[PDB]
Amino acid sequence: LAFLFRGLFKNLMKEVRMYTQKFIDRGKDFNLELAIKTNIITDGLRYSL
DNA sequence: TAACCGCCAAGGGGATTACTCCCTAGTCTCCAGGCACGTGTTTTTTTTTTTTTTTTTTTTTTTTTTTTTCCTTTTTTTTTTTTTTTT
Repeated sequence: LAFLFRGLFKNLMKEVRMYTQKFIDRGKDFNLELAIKTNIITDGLRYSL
């Protein structure tokens, strides 16, 4: 479960980086609650279990 | 201290004259090795076919039967409608 947490945390950081990179090039700010997709870790753990 | 010079003495052999003789210069005449020409048979090069190991590819993995579980996409870009602001 630690290894799955590593993989899902890396995927979550990649998605957060993608979101803030596509919302940083226009000069505007971003929302931290809208930045994190909460379904990724829960969906991955549910599928792998 | 003996080179050098002067003086004297002795002898040895190269120069000279003559006689001889014998070996080569010259001239035919026969014939045979020396040389010009042709070429070879080994030597190197090139192909040719095989050999031998390595590497890669491909195919395979006893049969029958009965229950669940999860999934049978998903984000990402483009479009299209809606709403708000301005003159």
